[PDB]
Amino acid sequence: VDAEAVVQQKCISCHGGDLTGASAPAIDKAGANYSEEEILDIILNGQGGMPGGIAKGAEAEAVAAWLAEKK
Ligand code: HEC
Repeated sequence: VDAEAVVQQKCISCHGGDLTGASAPAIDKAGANYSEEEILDIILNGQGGMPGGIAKGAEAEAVAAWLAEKK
């Protein structure tokens, strides 16, 4: 699953187009701040106001890895 496409259609909804942090904090650099493990769990689980489980399996895996790679 195209990680950037996922993020660019599942996360930008709150994080904003560039993931610079609109209705949610900036995660374009979340790969710098946190590791794929952390991010993966957060995608699967949630964070604060984030519903979580927005992406799962290959979706969330691809997301987290790509996010780690975004850094
Ligand atoms: C709006 C309903 C959200 C969607 C859709 C996604 N996220 Fe999110 N995320 C959101 C918020 C508001 C927060 C922080 C808590 C708060 O209430 O302010 C987050 C947090 C994350 C984090 C951690 C960032 C941090 O806590 O500093 C990550 C790594 C993250 N979110 C990733 C992420 C991805 C990749 C999503 C799409 C699969 C996604 N989020 C959707 C709000 C929302």
